[PDB]
Amino acid sequence: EMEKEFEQIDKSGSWAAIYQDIRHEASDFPSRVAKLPKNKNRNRYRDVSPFDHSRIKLHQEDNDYINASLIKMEEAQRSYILTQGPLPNTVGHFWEMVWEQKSRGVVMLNRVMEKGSLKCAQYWPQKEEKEMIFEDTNLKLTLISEDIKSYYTVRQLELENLTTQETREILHFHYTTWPDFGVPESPASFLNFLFKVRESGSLSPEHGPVVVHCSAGIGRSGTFCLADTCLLLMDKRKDPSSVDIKKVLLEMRKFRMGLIQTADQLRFSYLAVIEGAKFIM
Ligand SMILES: O=C(O)c1csc(-c2cccs2)n1
Ligand SMILES: O=C(O)c1csc(-c2cccs2)n1
Repeated sequence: EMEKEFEQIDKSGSWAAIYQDIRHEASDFPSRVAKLPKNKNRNRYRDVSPFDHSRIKLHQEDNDYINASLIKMEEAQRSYILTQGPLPNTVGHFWEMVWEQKSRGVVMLNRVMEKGSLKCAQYWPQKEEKEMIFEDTNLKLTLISEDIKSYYTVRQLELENLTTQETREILHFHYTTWPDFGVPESPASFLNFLFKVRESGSLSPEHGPVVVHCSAGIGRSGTFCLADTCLLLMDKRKDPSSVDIKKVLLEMRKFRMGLIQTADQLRFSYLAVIEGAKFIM
C-alpha cells in the first residue's frame, strides 16, 4: 500500500532518489516535428517538445504543429491533451485544437503572471461584451459567465466556428491558488477542483479529451492527470492497492516528456491520491 510507501520515503527522505529513478527509467522518443526551424516560435521552451508519435496535429494544410500531446490511459478509459500555455502567436492554434478535438473543458493550473514574468497569453475574454476573434483560425470566443471562488474560477465560454456558424459551450476551469514556489501545503483545494472538473462531464468519454495546461504542460499538468487516473484505477480494480503511482507516471511519460518536474510535485501527487482515496474508500 502507497500510504506505507509514503511514510517510508518521507521518514527516509528518499524523494529526490525515487524521482531520479523515474527520470532514468522514463521513455525517450523522437520529437522531430517540434525541432523543425519553422516551428521554433510555436514552442514556449526549447527543451519541452511533444513526441512525434503522440503529438496533436492541427487540421490546417500549411503547418499542422502545436506543442500538445495526447495521453491515452487505456485501462482507466481516460484521455487528456497536455499543452503549453499558449503564446501570443499560438492563441488561434490553441482554440483550433479545442474545436478539432471536440474538447468540452480547458483546465488551467497557472496564473497569467507568476514570479513577475508572463507564463501564458491571455487567451480568453475578460468581459461579456468584448469577444475575441482569431482571424488566423476563423473562430470567435465569448465569455458567457464567470463564477469566481476562493481557490478557482469556472468560466462558461462559447466557441463559434465562423466558417460554419456552429457554436459550442466550453468550460474553463482555472485553479488560481497554486503557489509561485513549491506545491500547496494541503491537497484539499486541488482535490475539490479535480472533483469539480469531473462533475462537469469534461473528463467523460462522450466528449473529446480535456485540454490541461500550465506554463510548459508537464509539472502541474502532470499532477492533475496522474491524480485523476490513479483515483479512477482504485475504483475500477478488484484490489485498489495494486495501483502503483510510479508505474502510472511511467506509462504517462511514454506520451509526453517530463510529467512531474520536481520531487516535491511527486510527493504532492502521492498526498493528493492518498487523501483522495479516503473520499473514494
Ligand atoms: O497576446 C496576444 O497576442 C493575444 C492574447 S489573446 C489574442 C487574440 C485573441 C483574438 C485575436 S488575437 N491575442
Ligand atoms: O442561460 C444561460 O445560462 C445561457 C445563456 S447563453 C448561454 C450559453 C451560450 C453558449 C455557451 S453557454 N447560456
